Amino acid sequence: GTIPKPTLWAEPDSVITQGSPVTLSCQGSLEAQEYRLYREKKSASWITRIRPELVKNGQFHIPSITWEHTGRYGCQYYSRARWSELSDPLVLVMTGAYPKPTLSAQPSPVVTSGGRVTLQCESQVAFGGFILCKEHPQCLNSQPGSSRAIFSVGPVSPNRRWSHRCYGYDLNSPYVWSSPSDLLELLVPG
Ligand SMILES: [Cl-]
Repeated sequence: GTIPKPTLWAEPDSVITQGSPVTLSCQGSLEAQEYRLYREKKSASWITRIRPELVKNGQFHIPSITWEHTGRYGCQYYSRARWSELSDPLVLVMTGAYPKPTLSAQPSPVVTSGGRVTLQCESQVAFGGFILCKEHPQCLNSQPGSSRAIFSVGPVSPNRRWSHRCYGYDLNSPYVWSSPSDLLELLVPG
């Protein structure tokens, strides 16, 4: 016999500026007796149980997010004399840990019809990698380390907003990102 899989949710979001609060809540059944929350920094590595003293009836409130908190979380609860399966994973990212890079389009944010545009994400300090996000933002990463990364984007549709930001990060902390670049809006004429 099984008990329902729990849900793990983050409030206010899964992506949090350094030093800002976030609450991770494991939702078990209403009869849940005990909870275990876990964090993984990378795949097929250690699994850390969040210390029980940090968690109150399944709620891990983080008043001020730090490097240590980032990573992939999962949880389980105990009911009817068994531990549940693990929740679906939740990824917690901290932004704002480095100065923001600059994101620019070449030759310009106006894309040729049917074509693509060259984007440059540039930083004053070298990063292990860069991230391009299109605004639930969808993000891709590229190697530069070095101080800039080049991204191709397109084709761009005439009827849709096409808004991008970029971040830098280091390879040994892939869930800790810079402050985001300013927004870049691409468009095609018409
Ligand atoms: Cl912790």
